[PDB]
Amino acid sequence: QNLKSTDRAVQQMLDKAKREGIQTVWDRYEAMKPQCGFGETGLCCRHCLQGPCRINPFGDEPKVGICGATAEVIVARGLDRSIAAGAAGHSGHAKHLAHTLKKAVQGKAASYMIKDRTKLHSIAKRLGIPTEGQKDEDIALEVAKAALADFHEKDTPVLWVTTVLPPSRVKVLSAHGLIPAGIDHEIAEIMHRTSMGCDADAQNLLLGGLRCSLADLAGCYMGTDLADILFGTPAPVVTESNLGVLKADAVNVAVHGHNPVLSDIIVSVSKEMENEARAAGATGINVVGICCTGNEVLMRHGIPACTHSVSQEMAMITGALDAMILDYQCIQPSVATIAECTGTTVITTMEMSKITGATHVNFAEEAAVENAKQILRLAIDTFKRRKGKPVEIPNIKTKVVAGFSTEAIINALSKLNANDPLKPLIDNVVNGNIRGVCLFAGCNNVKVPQDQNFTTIARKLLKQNVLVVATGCGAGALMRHGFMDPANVDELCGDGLKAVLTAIGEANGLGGPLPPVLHMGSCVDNSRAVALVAALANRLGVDLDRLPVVASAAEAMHEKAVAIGTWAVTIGLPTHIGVLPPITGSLPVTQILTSSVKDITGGYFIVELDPETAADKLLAAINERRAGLGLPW
Amino acid sequence: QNLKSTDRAVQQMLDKAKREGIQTVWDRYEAMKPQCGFGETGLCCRHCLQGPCRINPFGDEPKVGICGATAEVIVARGLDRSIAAGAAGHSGHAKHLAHTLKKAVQGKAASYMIKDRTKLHSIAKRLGIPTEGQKDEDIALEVAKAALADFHEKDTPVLWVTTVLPPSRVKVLSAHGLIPAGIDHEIAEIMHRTSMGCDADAQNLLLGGLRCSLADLAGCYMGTDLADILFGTPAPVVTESNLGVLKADAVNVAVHGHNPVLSDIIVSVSKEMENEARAAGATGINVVGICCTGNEVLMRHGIPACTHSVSQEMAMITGALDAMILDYQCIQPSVATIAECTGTTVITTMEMSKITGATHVNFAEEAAVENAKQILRLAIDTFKRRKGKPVEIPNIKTKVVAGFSTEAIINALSKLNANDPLKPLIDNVVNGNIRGVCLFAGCNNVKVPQDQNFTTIARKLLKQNVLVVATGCGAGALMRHGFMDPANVDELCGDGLKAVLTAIGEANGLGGPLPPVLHMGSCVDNSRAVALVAALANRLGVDLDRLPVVASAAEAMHEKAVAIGTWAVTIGLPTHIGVLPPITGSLPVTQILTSSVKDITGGYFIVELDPETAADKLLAAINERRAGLGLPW
Ligand code: SF4
Ligand code: SF4
Ligand code: FES
Ligand code: FES
Ligand SMILES: [Fe+2]
Ligand SMILES: [Fe+2]
Ligand SMILES: [Fe+3]
Ligand SMILES: [Fe+3]
Ligand SMILES: [Fe+3]
Ligand SMILES: [Fe+3]
Ligand SMILES: [Fe+3]
Ligand SMILES: [Fe+3]
Ligand SMILES: [Fe+3]
Ligand SMILES: [Fe+3]
Ligand SMILES: [Fe+3]
Ligand SMILES: [Fe+3]
Ligand SMILES: [S]
Ligand SMILES: [S]
Ligand SMILES: [S]
Ligand SMILES: [S]
Repeated sequence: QNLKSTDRAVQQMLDKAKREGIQTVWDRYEAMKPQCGFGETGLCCRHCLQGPCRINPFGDEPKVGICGATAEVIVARGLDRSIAAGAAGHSGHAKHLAHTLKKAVQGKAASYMIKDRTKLHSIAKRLGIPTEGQKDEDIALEVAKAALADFHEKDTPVLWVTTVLPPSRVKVLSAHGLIPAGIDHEIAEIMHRTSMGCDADAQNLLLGGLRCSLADLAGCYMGTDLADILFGTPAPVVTESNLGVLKADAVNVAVHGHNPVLSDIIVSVSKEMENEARAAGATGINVVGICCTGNEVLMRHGIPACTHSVSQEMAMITGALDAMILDYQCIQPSVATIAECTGTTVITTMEMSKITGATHVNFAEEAAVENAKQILRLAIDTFKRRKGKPVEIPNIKTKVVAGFSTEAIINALSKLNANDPLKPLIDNVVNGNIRGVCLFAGCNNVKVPQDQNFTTIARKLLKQNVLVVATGCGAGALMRHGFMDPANVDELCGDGLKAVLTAIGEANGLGGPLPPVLHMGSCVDNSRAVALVAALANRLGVDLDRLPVVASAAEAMHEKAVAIGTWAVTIGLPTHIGVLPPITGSLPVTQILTSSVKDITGGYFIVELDPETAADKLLAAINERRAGLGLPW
Repeated sequence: QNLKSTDRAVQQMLDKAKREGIQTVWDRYEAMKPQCGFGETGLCCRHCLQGPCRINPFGDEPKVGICGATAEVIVARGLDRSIAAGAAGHSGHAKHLAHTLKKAVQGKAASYMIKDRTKLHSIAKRLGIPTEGQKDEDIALEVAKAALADFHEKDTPVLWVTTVLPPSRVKVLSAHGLIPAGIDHEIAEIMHRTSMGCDADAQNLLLGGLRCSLADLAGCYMGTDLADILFGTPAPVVTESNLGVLKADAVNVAVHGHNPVLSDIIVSVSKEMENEARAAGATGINVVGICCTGNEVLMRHGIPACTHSVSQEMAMITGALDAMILDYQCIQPSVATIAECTGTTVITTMEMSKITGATHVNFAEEAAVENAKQILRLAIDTFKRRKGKPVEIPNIKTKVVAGFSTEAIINALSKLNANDPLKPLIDNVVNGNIRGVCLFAGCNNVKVPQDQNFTTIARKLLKQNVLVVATGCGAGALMRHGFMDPANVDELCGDGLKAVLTAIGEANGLGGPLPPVLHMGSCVDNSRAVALVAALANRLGVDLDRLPVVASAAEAMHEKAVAIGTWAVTIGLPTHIGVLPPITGSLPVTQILTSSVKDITGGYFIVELDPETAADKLLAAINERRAGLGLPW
């Protein structure tokens, strides 16, 4: 089982699933091998009913699509559609939060409110919305209106791009025509240009993809901004992760998906129903997180994280998961059938994301509290049905310090330099105590033993004094393996990094260091890393493609991760991807994305499936940036 | 060669291509066989980097996707993405016309203007825009603003749906949640819900697809409305079709693609440059049409149609095509390489639709006349380069009467009943002289001998007194085979239909009948058929699912054709498709789309690859509607 997952709690549940005859994601993968090499390499097109068209990577015919589409065109069109799909998910999440904020301040959804007034005002100022002499509800209405306006063409480009990157970066992107005109506008233009008989030049197609990736970045940044207004900006918090956070004697409720609009309410309502849970024979309601919705409530409320991504079915296999409350994205639909075997009540809540066989509850912000109570009462009923049934919860969990929003990181740094908070970080980059910064992002992927790339690369970088930040299921992997526990700083961290983590932590009262890796939140919260990196660029007076900052989607899976990796490149970062994207069937496309894009945006992909080698390549990229700034390395 | 195309001019060019060693679409198809059966049946998914996933139609594993996605989910998600891609193309075309109209009336593009003031005012009235006491330029600015607003969420749904279908039809659709909220909004929501780990219920997915198909209908209707304002509403016109419309002694310029924003200008400017062409040794500039842009200028100006769809390369093979001027959609990118062998200058004009190896001219409405002259001078230079080179233009052409906009059809009917123009048509439906109405739409497809399904089905329906209307490359096929020549009425038409076509034609001064088939224009102009059918529904006081009206995408290819067929079903029509869409891998999906959707919208797909059988099934559908109205059949 260690060939499937490096997480020992997951291995234990894989053994239980095996002896119980419950098919898992790893079994479904095995049943799919050998997978189609045309699709793997990107050399398949189904964009019209003359297809499917495939192209042999090497050899004889077929060499070209039926309509004349070359391998370069087919590869670029497929990649573009994946970027647009990722943009559609992150920006759909953001759009749903914009409507929630609007309803809240119009008096239509009293369960929601402006919780972070400071963030509201700072966002308004960044957008150019006047605040002097205005009521908060009116400022927030204007912010929500501006958020919705960025989805379509108007007299300004997408402000959640142009107002969040330094002017010099916007200028570079504008010169290449890469600034998006509207989020949904770009998604639709991708779908058009990639349809049959339209765009058929690889460079033109890929420039379109870069622009659509910035629409994804805008959706990410808008989602973080709106969730922080509504639910609070994260600050440091201590909690736990892995399956051992489930409790046999409690009602265990997983919140799973991405948009916390309802699960933030689940968290507060669950505390009100504790006596109702006790009357049912439980100790209380134990809300736990899966995937990004779990990250959201972990960052804001310290809700413990049960599991992530590829191993999500294993929470059910314990027998103790009474409910799994779903919104959208990254939910294996297998959960609906597995629930028949495990007793879990799987509940969907969003109209556009249903699963055959799950119970649907039509969540509405206007009825959020009542919807939550209905859902939690189903979970309570399920707990009662398992009275006397043995469960197998692996007694495996790690300590997690998280909550490192960009505001929290700046505030922590300010304890070392109150009026120039970024300077202590830059000082330590310059003197070599911090070699550079690496953001781990993205998913797990069944093709890679779970977490093996994240942990292998992270260990090498930390020993070489890299400041490591993480989001989404990259944060999930690292938290489950102890990388967010300050007690592991001595084992994991180079001496220089250890010294910095210790100085900051002690200056913040912790009596110990910051953790080895800083959790910056959910996948939309990759935008927080952008805010941090853009703030460093501004403080130094250089563009992002001169900073010693890299990204790694070390185990990527979702179309969203493709979009994120693409915008990381577009804003100027060397960006590693540790699974093969469907590009290798076209050398010209691969060369653009890994080499000639450097001349456009200064960023570039690093495709490397071997994690030791990937770590070496990421260090080389960091060190090349250091040398370009005249620094030792 | 008759196994490839039933068009004799195409067969002649296929022989020339063969002996010259020029690879064609049919050769590329042969080189692709056998095609992948997983893709053919819809049982392939590449929506995440754990894929590709495939499912065996029958037999053993794989039976399910790696994430747990069933065959029903995979099939429905793929189909939804095709609908969204089609919507993105038609609505991108409409959006581009909306911006053109806005620029025209703001004084920013003097080559464009309000040409159809009556249509402008009628559209404004239908949208609720006041006209009394307003300048035309202000009414048109409001119409353009309303068009752009339908792309995003606002306080009203998509008006180019809700204002163009009868209230009873809107009510049915609203009750099922099918009215789109915004065109690009729905496209993006499709992309989100179909991404990994989101919507996973076939019925829910397909309802989303139906709603997105109505966003496509809105884009189609908006495109027709705006093109009619800008360029004139079609009226009956006489011209010719097929390769014989090329002239060796002229500069032959094909306009190819879909959006006539520039090619309508090409048409007028070409007439100004006739002396410049004569100074180069030509008789003049002979503008000819390919595909839908050709349909647009045929309908409005009688520009002869050279060829369509699958056979587009054959125009080049003549050796006499001096330029091919491209916008977007349905252009085989092979044209760029074939041009090296044939001498044709292939020119792209739209930023999001380039082809490696073609010359790009950056068309801007503000510079439309100058851009046109630059393009036409390249064509003139190319004509000069072929002085003394033999060409082979098949001496094959048909007479084409076209221009049957819905306004033109109503006006023609009004000569038989001035104040109740639809009544003569309804009278003849009731007495059986007109059995019903069939719209032929969509593309050719290399899998089907070119035009064989269109002509086989049309012949059977016409003998059975069906009024046949046609658009896009369905109109193209029928025009190239003589179905738009009134001289063929006696051979093709049943006695009842002949009597009606003759009465209308003679009442309109023609001294002869209307043609056997009425050309209603380009693919967006399928919206004109909707206008006609909705007007008949309103006049009869019934919904569209009670009318004896059917549609046939007899040789469909493009994602756009999937979207059109889906909205035809959604508005209530029995809708034949004569190529296999990628649905047969899921019986539950197939049953929804061909049977249980009847209970939702009253329409339904009829999948039938054999054209004789398809004609029988379409007649049965028409006759079932007749019986439901109490009529003999
Ligand atoms: S768009 Fe071209 S390559 Fe793709 S399926 Fe259609 S014919 Fe084949
Ligand atoms: S979304 Fe599911 S079915 Fe599709 S490729 Fe990914 S794992 Fe396979
Ligand atoms: S041929 Fe396998 S992905 Fe299309
Ligand atoms: S396996 Fe052939 S289309 Fe994917
Ligand atoms: Fe996520
Ligand atoms: Fe077309
Ligand atoms: Fe996840
Ligand atoms: Fe995910
Ligand atoms: Fe992910
Ligand atoms: Fe994730
Ligand atoms: Fe993610
Ligand atoms: Fe066409
Ligand atoms: Fe077409
Ligand atoms: Fe077509
Ligand atoms: Fe066509
Ligand atoms: Fe078409
Ligand atoms: S995700
Ligand atoms: S992701
Ligand atoms: S088309
Ligand atoms: S089409």
